[PDB]
Amino acid sequence: AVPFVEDWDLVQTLGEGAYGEVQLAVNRVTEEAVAVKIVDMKRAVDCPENIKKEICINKMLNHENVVKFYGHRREGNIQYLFLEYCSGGELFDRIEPDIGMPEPDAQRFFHQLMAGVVYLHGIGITHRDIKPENLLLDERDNLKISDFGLATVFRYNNRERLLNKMCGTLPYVAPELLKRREFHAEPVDVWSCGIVLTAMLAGELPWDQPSDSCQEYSDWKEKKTYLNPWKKIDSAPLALLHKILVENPSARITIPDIKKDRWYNKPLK
Ligand SMILES: O=C1Nc2cncc(n2)OCCCCCOc2ccc(Cl)cc2N1
Repeated sequence: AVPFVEDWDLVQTLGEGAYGEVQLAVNRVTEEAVAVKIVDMKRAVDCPENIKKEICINKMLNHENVVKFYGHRREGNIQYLFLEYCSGGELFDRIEPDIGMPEPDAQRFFHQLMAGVVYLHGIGITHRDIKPENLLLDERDNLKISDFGLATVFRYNNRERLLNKMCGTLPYVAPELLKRREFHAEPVDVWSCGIVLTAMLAGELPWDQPSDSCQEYSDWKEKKTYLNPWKKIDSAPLALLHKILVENPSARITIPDIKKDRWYNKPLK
C-alpha cells in the first residue's frame, strides 16, 4: 500500500455540542475529506452503551440519502467516528427566517428526506431526532440524514417494538410522545418530517411543542390556517401538512401515501 495514507489532518471544527465536537479531516496523501466525530467517553454509566450503539447502527446504514460510515477508532477516553463529509452544510442554514426557501427547493429536499427515512424504516431503524440541524447537504446539495446517537431499532426479526423513551427536540416531536406511555416509531419520524417541511416553507416553527396548552397548536387543530404561520404556505403543500400533522398517530398519513400526494408529485412547485 501507499505510505502515509493512514494520516488525516484536522482542518476545522464543523460542529459541536453535548457529545463534544465534529472536526473536518483531510487525508495527508489523497487529500480526501471526511468528518470526524470526537466523543469523550468521560465517566462510565452513560457512554459504554451510547457511543457503542451509534456505531452499531452506523455499520448498517448504506443509502445515498444517509451519511455514510467509514469506521471508528478507540483511544483511552477518546472515541473517533469517521463519517461522510457534506460540504453543503446544514439544511437549517438554507432556511431564511420568517421566509423559508423557494418551493421547488423545499420539494426536492423533502423528496430526498423521504427517500432516506424510507430506507431507515425499511431496515427497522428510527432516527428519533429529525430536524434541519441534522439534515446535511453535500457538494451537489443532496440531502443526507445524520447523527444516529438517538437512533434505535424498532423492528427486529420482523417484530415491531413500541417505543416509550421520550427523545427528540420538542418543536419537532409528535404529540403522542408527550401524551402516551408507548407509541409506534414510524409515525413519530413522519411528524418531524412534517415540521421540517413547515420550516422550509415558512421559515418558522409552528409551536414550542405539540400540546393543547400551547396556543398555536390549539389553533392548528382548529384549522385557523389564515394569517398564522400556514398563511405563507401554498394550498397544495398545506394540504399535505394537514395530513402529516394529525394528532392521532393511527390516522396520520404514512410514507407510502405521502408519495401519492398531489404536491409531492407536482412538477416544479
Ligand atoms: O460534514 C459533516 N458530516 C457529518 C456527518 N455525520 C454527523 C455530523 N457531521 O455531525 C452531526 C450533525 C451536526 C453538526 C453539523 O455538521 C456539519 C456542519 C457543517 C458542515 Cl460543512 C458539515 C457538517 N457535517
